[PDB]
Formats: sequence, structure tokens, C-alpha cells
Amino acid sequence: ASILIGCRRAEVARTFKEIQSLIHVKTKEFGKTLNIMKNILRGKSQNLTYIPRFCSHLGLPMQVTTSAEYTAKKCKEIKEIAGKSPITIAVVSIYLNILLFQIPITAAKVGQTLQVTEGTIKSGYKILYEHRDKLVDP
DNA sequence: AAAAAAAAAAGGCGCGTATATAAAAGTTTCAATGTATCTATAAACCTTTGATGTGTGTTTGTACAT
Repeated sequence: ASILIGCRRAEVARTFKEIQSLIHVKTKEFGKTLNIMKNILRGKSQNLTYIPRFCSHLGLPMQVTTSAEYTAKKCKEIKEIAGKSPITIAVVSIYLNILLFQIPITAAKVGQTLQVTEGTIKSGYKILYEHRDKLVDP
């Protein structure tokens, strides 16, 4: 966690699974340890980071990533709490925007590359195949 | 061409993700303690090898038949 602290506190945010890949922490000993730790400094006293690191993991040009910052922020800004650990609803912006482009990143390839449920995608994409109205920049 | 068995396939059961509440029982993990088991190691013997007083040995002088 002090890494996840040290990471996020250094303005680089990584998912719990990502560190879990580095160290298997039973995903639970992580959580309780984090809460105290954060409050350790508070007494001693940001999911945006995920959009680009994902695009590169798929090897995409900047525009597809460029757009998602607008889309995810705009999808976040109005409504759609949408997600229970917004890690997922980040990726759907790529999926939203990758389909706005025509580049083969077929859902199955997305999943294992980013180790995400496929179900959260399409249902997450439900709120997108309907919200396709206001993301028109050009 | 027809009969029988397993898979293709999904949605949901039902509690892992938190999650704090508290008691109730028990486990495992950690560390001090105890012990036979490696090892060197210097202190045991045995043998070796260089230095060593000296038993035997070359000159002096001898009672002693010859």
C-alpha cells in the first residue's frame, strides 16, 4: 500500500490488481492496511491516470486516447455513477471510442489484455449505445 | 434413417469484494529453548631428520717373561 500510496501520492495511479500482480496480498490484507495508512498521514498532516496507460497497453494512436479524456470526463460529469471501482467504466470509454474508430480490438482481446470482466463492458456499453448523443466534438 | 448421452450455454445461488458489531472456540505463527551433527583445530602420537657426546680407537709409555 505504501507503494500504492507512494504511487498515487506521486500522481501515478495504478489499480489494486496491478499491484496484486506484483505482490499477492489476498486483496483483503491490502484494504484494511490502506485505510489506516492514509489516515496515518492525515493525522501526520483520481482514476484519470488509467485512460492512457490502457491505450498503450493496446498499442493505439493518441486520438483514440485523446478522445476518452473528454468522453470519460463527460460521461462522469453529468450522471452515471456507473461502476463500483470505476476502473471498468474507464475502459468502456476506450471501447466507446474504439468503436467510434474502426480498429480491431474485439471485446475478447480487450478483456485478457486488461484483465477485465466482459460483462461490465456491454452493460456498461448499454449506457453508451444510448448516451451516444453529446460526445460529438467534431 | 433413427435412438441416447453430453456438451453448449445462462441465469442465478450465494456468498468472496468491503463491512463493523460483539461476544462465543481454535489455529498457526513466532520465538526462546534444547539437542545431535557438521566442522576446524590445536592438542594428542609417530615418524623423520639435523645436531651430538662419546665407545672405540692410533701414540705413548709399560712389567715381563722372553
